[PDB]
Amino acid sequence: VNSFSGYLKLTDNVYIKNADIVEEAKKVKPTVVVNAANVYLKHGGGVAGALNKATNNAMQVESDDYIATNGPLKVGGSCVLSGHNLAKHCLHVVGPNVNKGEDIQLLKSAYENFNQHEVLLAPLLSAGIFGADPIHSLRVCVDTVRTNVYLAVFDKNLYDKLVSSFL
Ligand SMILES: O=C(O)C[C@@H](NC(=O)c1ncnc2[nH]ccc12)c1cccc(O)c1
Repeated sequence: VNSFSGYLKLTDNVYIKNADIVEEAKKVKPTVVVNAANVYLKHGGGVAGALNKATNNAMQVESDDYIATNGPLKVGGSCVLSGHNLAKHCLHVVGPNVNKGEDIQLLKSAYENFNQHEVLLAPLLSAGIFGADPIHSLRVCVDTVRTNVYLAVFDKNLYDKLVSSFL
């Protein structure tokens, strides 16, 4: 038993809610919150900008040190950093950004990172301003992640569309 509330069960291990991931994190304090990162960990907008703002820019400061030491992530890759005031850890996952011309085929690899964590609070990868088809991303999530994932979808109209179209 865990502390998430009001989530809709989709499969054996995936739950979904129309909510702000920052507020779900402030409430639950999950072991792992997933950020929809880019390879440079430059947290400008979307999930990343929102999470980073909620940490008072501490996420960005930590991320800049990570990049200075390790160099950029790979598209499809991830790193574990602090969750600051939002969670124990933040799993920064790079899904392909279609608006950058990146390969949507790498979405499955991005979701595979979730399998290294027993429970996660996460956004839908490559959705929103990342420019991919969100229905497709939800399909990839359910067909790839085997650990327990709680998805927080910000846009209400998107949430309603995803639920009503889910197979
Ligand atoms: O509309 C959606 O769910 C898709 C969208 N989500 C959010 O921007 C978002 N999700 C949950 N909590 C949030 N709090 C503040 C913003 C926010 C998104 C954007 C970029 C990358 C990505 O993978 C997903």
